[PDB]
Amino acid sequence: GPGSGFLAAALERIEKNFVITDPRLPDNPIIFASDSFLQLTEYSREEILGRNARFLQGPETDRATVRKIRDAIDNQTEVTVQLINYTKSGKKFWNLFHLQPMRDQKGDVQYFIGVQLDGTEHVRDAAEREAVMLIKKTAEEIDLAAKLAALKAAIEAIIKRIEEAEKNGDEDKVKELREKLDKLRKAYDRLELIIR
Ligand SMILES: Cc1cc2nc3c(=O)[nH]c(=O)nc-3n(C[C@H](O)[C@H](O)[C@H](O)COP(=O)(O)O)c2cc1C
Ligand SMILES: [Mg+2]
Repeated sequence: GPGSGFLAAALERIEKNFVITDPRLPDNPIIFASDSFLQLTEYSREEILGRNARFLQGPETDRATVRKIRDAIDNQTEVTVQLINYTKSGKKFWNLFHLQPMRDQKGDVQYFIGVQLDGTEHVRDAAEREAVMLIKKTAEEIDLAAKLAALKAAIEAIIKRIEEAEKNGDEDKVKELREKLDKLRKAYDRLELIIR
């Protein structure tokens, strides 16, 4: 899956509410969801994976706030908003939501990270600004962990290609691919140390 590197393994036990979406697939589906997200929303992983996150919206959701998310995704920018969402039971909650693109080493947007902080009320003022700093710091910790997981998945994918080329006696291909593997390994090791 698009989530096999996680991300799932790298991501889902982080005790934060988040999803990862893949904007390079139809309708930017959720490809990973944290265990905590499923408990918040009360949906199962199988109900959520492969669907767009908009299912959380309902009758009182501010459509102009939703458009600010829409525009940030289209523009590939971060955004922080607060909007009304509903659990599977129809329980209303306020979702203080932070989106940010996750880039690969070339700077291209590979995934979106979305971090939720649920509450009973629309927060403002110092309470809001603090909650925003929590979810931004959480998003940064997910971004680095997910980037490391994506380098590990790239290393596994190139080792498969190297073995295929070795089986086929494709030695110019082996040479090319082993140089790429050496750069991926260096990148992986560098980022591993930073977050160690
Ligand atoms: C990473 C990510 C997570 C999202 N999480 C939520 C969420 O928690 N609640 C929500 O109402 N929308 C969420 N969305 C927003 C919707 O998926 C969608 O982008 C929004 O409704 C605007 O597009 P639409 O007008 O086509 O629905 C998320 C989007 C992304 C990319
Ligand atoms: Mg979308």
